[PDB]
Amino acid sequence: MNLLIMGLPGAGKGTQAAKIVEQFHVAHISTGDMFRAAMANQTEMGVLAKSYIDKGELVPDEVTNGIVKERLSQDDIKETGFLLDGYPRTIEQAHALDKTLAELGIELEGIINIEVNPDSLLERLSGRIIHRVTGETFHKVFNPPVDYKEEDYYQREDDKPETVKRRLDVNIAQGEPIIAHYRAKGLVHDIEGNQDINDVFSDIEKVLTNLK
Ligand SMILES: Nc1ncnc2c1ncn2[C@@H]1O[C@H](COP(=O)(O)OP(=O)(O)OP(=O)(O)OP(=O)(O)OP(=O)(O)OC[C@H]2O[C@@H](n3cnc4c(N)ncnc43)[C@H](O)[C@@H]2O)[C@@H](O)[C@H]1O
Ligand SMILES: [Mg+2]
Repeated sequence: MNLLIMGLPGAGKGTQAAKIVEQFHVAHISTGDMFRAAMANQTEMGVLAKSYIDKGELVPDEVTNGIVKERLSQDDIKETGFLLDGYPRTIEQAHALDKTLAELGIELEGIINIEVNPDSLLERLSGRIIHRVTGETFHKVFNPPVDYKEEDYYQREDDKPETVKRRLDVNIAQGEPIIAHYRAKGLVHDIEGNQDINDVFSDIEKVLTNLK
């Protein structure tokens, strides 16, 4: 399956993506994860990305398109399919992506658009805690771990309230035209994101199994 998963910050993309990958073995391509990995290893692009990410701003299109194109061009993608997560994030990236996918013969087959009340997002990101090794995300209220030990968790630097508030403003402005772009193509599946995590997934699982 050639898939995009989309949604505002905190809408549950990563949470759902982890469940999707566990069942379908599509390649999870998360620009967020790619940036944070680079940042942790202090690579050149990581140092660049940090500058934008810590302020809740978009990393420039040029670098972003490049790292996604690089991953999409690998030899596994055509056979296994992929799940693009957090990209495209501007209409410019959408246009760039579409041309690349057509060239590689891996055109999108579906968009999973997770719709969530934006009034819920500040609390979702404020209460987020992340397991170190896996990067599995939890929520101190809505999705807490069974036995919390501090050595296994941390908080994302961009989950500070002021950064979250900036991230929401930036992505609310860019988001609508991208959804419209793919809705026009008949590829969008709107998901009720205002449910329990497992209910959101069961909805997504039904959509994905009904593809092809
Ligand atoms: N293409 C691009 N172009 C330019 N720049 C780019 C870029 N891509 C990335 N960047 C840069 O990198 C930065 C970060 O990108 P990125 O990592 O992609 O941030 P994001 O897009 O905002 O996504 P998030 O990880 O913040 O939210 P999520 O939907 O995955 O939430 P989660 O599932 O963990 O869940 C959130 C929390 O809510 C909880 N939760 C999940 N589901 C539910 C539920 N159903 N009910 C209650 N709580 C829930 C979770 O437990 C968790 O605590 C960007 O700000 C940008 O600077
Ligand atoms: Mg995520």
